[PDB]
Amino acid sequence: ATKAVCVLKGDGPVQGTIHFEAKGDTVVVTGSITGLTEGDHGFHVHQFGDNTQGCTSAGPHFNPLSKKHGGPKDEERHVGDLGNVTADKNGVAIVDIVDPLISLSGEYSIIGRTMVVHEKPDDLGRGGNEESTKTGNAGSRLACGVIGIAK
Ligand SMILES: [Cu+2]
Ligand SMILES: [Zn+2]
Repeated sequence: ATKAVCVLKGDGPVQGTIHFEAKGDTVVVTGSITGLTEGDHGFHVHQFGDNTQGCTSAGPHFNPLSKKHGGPKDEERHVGDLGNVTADKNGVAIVDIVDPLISLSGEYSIIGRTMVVHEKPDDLGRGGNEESTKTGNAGSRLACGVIGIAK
């Protein structure tokens, strides 16, 4: 697969559409999310494409190399760690990310896994407490969707 898509839904007002495209040894992530409180919100690939219990059944951040949490620019990060998206005063975040660790094929493939947007900012592992090194202190899961093959 060279293209993928994900539709984010939740039990509140947050919704969004995320697009993925392979380019060289990277994935280009674009799209938008609406219905958010103003400011930064944690954004990650989670391990399982399982929506039987809402966002809870997606499991933890996708982590096939068994590392601690970080930001996307850090060497020590989970494969799924894509940092923060930023919402404007109208509650809209535009997504614009290029990432070298996620993939659409092979061992680090995110096809069939879950994208999640969170309640609070991701502190990129620099919060100075233990939770920072697991989830970035991003808090509850507001919306999610399974990542699918696109035309
Ligand atoms: Cu997450
Ligand atoms: Zn993480």
